[PDB]
Amino acid sequence: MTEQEDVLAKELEDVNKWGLHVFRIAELSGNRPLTVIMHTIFQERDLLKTFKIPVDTLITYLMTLEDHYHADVAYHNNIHAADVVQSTHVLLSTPALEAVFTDLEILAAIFASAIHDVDHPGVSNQFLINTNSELALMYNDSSVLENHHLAVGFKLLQEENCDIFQNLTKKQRQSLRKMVIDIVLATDMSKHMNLLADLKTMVETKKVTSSGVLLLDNYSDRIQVLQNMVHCADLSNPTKPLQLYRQWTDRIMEEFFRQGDRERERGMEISPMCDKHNASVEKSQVGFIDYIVHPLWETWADLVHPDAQDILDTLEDNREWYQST
Amino acid sequence: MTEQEDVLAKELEDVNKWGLHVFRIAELSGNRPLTVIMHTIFQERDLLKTFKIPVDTLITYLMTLEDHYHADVAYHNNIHAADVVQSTHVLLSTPALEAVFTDLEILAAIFASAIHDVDHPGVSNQFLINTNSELALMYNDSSVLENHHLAVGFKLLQEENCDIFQNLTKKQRQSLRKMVIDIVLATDMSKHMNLLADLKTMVETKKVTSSGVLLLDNYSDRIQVLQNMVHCADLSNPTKPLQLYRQWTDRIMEEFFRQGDRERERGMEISPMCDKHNASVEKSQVGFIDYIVHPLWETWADLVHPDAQDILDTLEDNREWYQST
Ligand SMILES: COc1ccc(Cc2nccc3cc(OC)c(OC)cc23)cc1OC
Ligand SMILES: COc1ccc(Cc2nccc3cc(OC)c(OC)cc23)cc1OC
Ligand SMILES: [Mg+2]
Ligand SMILES: [Mg+2]
Ligand SMILES: [Zn+2]
Ligand SMILES: [Zn+2]
Repeated sequence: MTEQEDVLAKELEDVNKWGLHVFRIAELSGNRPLTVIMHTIFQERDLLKTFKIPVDTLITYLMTLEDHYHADVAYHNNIHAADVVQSTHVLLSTPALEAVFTDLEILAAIFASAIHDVDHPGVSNQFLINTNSELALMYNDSSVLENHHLAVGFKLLQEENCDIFQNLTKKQRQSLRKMVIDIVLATDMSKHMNLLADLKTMVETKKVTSSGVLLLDNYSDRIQVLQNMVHCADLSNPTKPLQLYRQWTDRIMEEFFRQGDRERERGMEISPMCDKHNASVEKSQVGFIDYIVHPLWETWADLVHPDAQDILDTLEDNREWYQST
Repeated sequence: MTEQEDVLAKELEDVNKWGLHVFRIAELSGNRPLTVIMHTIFQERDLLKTFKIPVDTLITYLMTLEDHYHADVAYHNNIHAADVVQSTHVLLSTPALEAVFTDLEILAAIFASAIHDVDHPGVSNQFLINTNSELALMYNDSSVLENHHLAVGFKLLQEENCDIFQNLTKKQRQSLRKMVIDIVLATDMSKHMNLLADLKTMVETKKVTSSGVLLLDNYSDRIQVLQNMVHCADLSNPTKPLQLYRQWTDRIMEEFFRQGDRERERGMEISPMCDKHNASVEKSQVGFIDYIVHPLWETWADLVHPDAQDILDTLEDNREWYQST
């Protein structure tokens, strides 16, 4: 009813490609991008049958997960969530990683992406520490939000008909949890430097087949790749078509400025990039690429050579655009 | 009223010596050893005046802290708490560490010792993980209890007239919290191997004055010593006079067997040393000394040479006693 009419279905076909219009999907789905993109990817990778997950349990979980993301939060919301999911899903399919990961590992990274920012208040760990918040007390000033994201994402499974893992062996369920925790905790931005250093080391001693597919025998190497993958997905805004990048930039500044406002009314030191009266959005983005995003993606490109070549070029293009204006 | 009459005051004079009868103090204080030993040490080190802490706030906090330890728990209770406090307090006074630590650092280690096991349910992290408990969900299967001890110990400050840190500069309060967190998290037994390795390295590159006092210029080295100190205090039962050691052994077995019971009724793999039908208390203690306690204390003795010589001899004596019976 008909084919050109349900535009949602039509847009959901670009799910396998880097540059999917996630905002369009957000709008057409009724501010429910995370649910529809998850279910598409789950069907696309057959995961419902592979792990005997009923569809009406999957739906019920995703609905509640999506609810527990905050709609009124500019950047760290359900859209960004769906963005990172979809981005992970694409990176899971680059040539150099074919058949490398098991269904369970794949499942872990997607689920990890799905929950990785849930219940985000729209302020940084440091703000939660400095304001002596409930959560920073709860988690002793270390990976405060990342810990809370995992707690929320996992607890929601206990909700009325929400256990998407119900029909898994304890061995699987325990392995999955181990992996999901390891990934989400790596999304903490204060770990970025170690992750990158670790990823650089892995590039030097990488093992590839005649085809050019990566050899990762041990869990230790595999989980590290997944950690970096979702971290890259988390920092992928500047690698998307400029049209999307600029909207992601608008949302991150609106959220940053909201924090800096609260920091101002409390008489605290205003956090970098949070002062709207000392703003330089464009120069900030150039810096963000030059010291965070580009060094990361260049190292990711080395690992999957040369699958991330288009991604890397787009980045250096967008870098030049923000340098120009 | 009189001097030989208040036996509590008389026993509280042995506070500065290794081998204080903590059980006697527990009984004479009305099952309130932690409060009375803390207040003695605080007065002994003048800390109330040095940090402008009012006495009736100190009392009110210690009362509530002591309450939040579980009396019905055989080993991980308020007595063990007071034991570890008192043991830390003694180790803080060995020749080789004179004037090494600041009042704030000293305060941190004692407070750390005081709270390090609060609200302990009497089961291990692993049990809390394997039973999918609230806390393991809350803290994502890593340092579960240690995290919870810190949370509880710190939250109780917010209670009606309990803020013992009220009259501290933000700079101090923030430094203290940083230190207290670092210490308590090191009490996690799964970290033992790293702590020991780290301590061994520190022994090799140790710097001492002509007097024979340790030189620790940076925070990095200082906090590491405090971490090991409280960890040693936590594993000091076998270094005490046999009279006390054997009671600590009775309490740890009663608690272990209570867990193994619960594990049995749930149909789980019974944890090492928790099966009362496959028990070998004496042989277990010999092993505990040979692979955990002695390797740790030998390394601690090297660091403070030769201050821990009596401690080390007593250990090897008690080792021989459990080997004999
Ligand atoms: C490790 O370095 C950082 C990493 C992340 C941030 C904050 C942040 N988090 C997630 C997505 C972001 C996305 C951004 O641009 C779209 C951005 O602009 C600088 C900051 C972002 C700040 C950082 O400090 C410069
Ligand atoms: C790192 O190794 C361990 C450390 C601690 C434990 C459990 C434990 N915790 C605190 C105090 C203890 C005190 C004990 O003896 C009094 C004891 O007996 C083996 C076990 C104890 C078990 C361990 O496994 C063998
Ligand atoms: Mg995050
Ligand atoms: Mg403990
Ligand atoms: Zn994110
Ligand atoms: Zn303890």
